[PDB]
Amino acid sequence: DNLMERANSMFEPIPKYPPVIDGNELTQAKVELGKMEFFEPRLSSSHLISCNTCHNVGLGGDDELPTSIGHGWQKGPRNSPTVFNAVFNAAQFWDGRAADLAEQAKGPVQAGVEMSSTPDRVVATLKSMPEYIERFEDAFPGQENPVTFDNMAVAIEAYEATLITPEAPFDKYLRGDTSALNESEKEGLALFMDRGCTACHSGVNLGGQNYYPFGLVAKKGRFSVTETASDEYVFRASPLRNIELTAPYFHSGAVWSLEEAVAVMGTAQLGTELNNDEVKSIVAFLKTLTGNVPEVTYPVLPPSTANTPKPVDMIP
Ligand code: HEC
Ligand code: HEC
Repeated sequence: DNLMERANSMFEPIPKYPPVIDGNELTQAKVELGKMEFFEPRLSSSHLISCNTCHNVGLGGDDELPTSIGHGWQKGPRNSPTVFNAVFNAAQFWDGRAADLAEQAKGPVQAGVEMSSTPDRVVATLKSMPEYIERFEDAFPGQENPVTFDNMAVAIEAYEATLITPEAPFDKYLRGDTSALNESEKEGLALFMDRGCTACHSGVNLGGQNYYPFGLVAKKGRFSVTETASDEYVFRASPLRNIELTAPYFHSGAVWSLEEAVAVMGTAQLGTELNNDEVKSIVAFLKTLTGNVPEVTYPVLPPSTANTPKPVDMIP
C-alpha cells in the first residue's frame, strides 16, 4: 500500500525494548528498585505523594487534574504528561518561556527525576530502611556507598524507560498488517498526513520532538490554538500516542474531548484546516494509537524505622 508506505516514512512503531538513555543499561535489579521508588510515597515531605500519584500507570500514566506541585515547580498549575513512552521523546513537556529552554530543559526521563524534596532528605529516608540499602547494593554492585541521590535517579530512570506500550493497532499496520485498521481509520491516517499535522506530530510518538510558539487558549467553539505573543512562550508538540487514555488535554488540561482537541488544531494559519467529517476521521485514526499498557506488580515497600524522617503536617 502506498498509504502504508507513506505512513512508514513519517512514523515508526514502538519497539520491544527502549533506547538506552545516557548509557543507563537496564538490569532487573535497577528496574525493580526504580519501580519501588516510583510507588514510594515517603520521598515527599508529606509522605502522601509518589510518582504514581500524578502518573497513574493504571490510568493513562498521567493525572486527571492540573497541579501546581511536583518537580520543584513554583508557578501556576499545569497539566501532567504521561510517562508512557516518554523515553522516546527528545523534547520534554514545556509550559513556559522559550528563553528558559537552554539552561532548564532536559530529556523527559531526566526531567522526571527533578524533585521538590531535598537530596539529603531523600537519601536519609532511603538509608533508614535496611531493605532499600540491599536493593541499592543489588542495583549498583561494586559501589561502597550505593545509596545516593544520583543512583536513586538512575534506578528511577531505568524504570521509566520500561514504561512503553507496544502492539497498538497502528503499529501492527505499520508492520504490515493491512487489516489492522478499518477504512474509516485509514481515511483518518491519510488526512492526518495530507492536512499537515505531521509537520509537528510525527516519528515514533506522533509528536514530542520539538517546541512551538502555539498553544491552547480559552477564547471547538470555546477554545483554539494560537501563536503566543512575540513567540515568548512555547509548548512541546504533544506526542499523540495513547491519546485515548490521556485526557485531559493540552498544557492546561482544559479540554476533555478528543474530537475538540483535534478540531482546534485545524487552522488556516497552520495550514491544517479541517471540516467536521475529517475531524471525525482523524479522531478514529488517533484511537488506533493505544498500545499495551505494561503489566505492573505493585511493589511491597519496607516499613519505616525510627530513623525514617516522619511525615510533615498539613499547613498551607
Ligand atoms: C504531581 C504533583 C507530580 C509528581 C509527584 C511527579 N510528577 Fe512527573 N510531572 C508532573 C507534571 C505536572 C509534569 C509536567 C512538568 C514539569 O514539571 O516537568 C511532569 C512531568 C514528568 C515527565 C516528563 C514527560 C515528558 O515530557 O514526556 C516524566 C517522565 C515524569 N514527570 C516522571 C515522574 C517521576 C518518575 C516521578 C516520581 C520521581 C514524578 N514524575 C513525580 C507532575 C508530577
Ligand atoms: C505545529 C505548528 C503543530 C501542528 C501543524 C499541529 N499541532 Fe497538534 N499540537 C501542537 C502543540 C505545540 C500542541 C500542545 C499545545 C498546548 O497548548 O499544550 C499540540 C497538541 C495537540 C493535541 C492535544 C494532545 C494532548 O494533549 O495529548 C492534539 C489532539 C493535536 N495537537 C492534534 C493535532 C492534529 C490532528 C493536527 C492536524 C490537524 C495537529 N495537531 C497539528 C502543535 C501542532
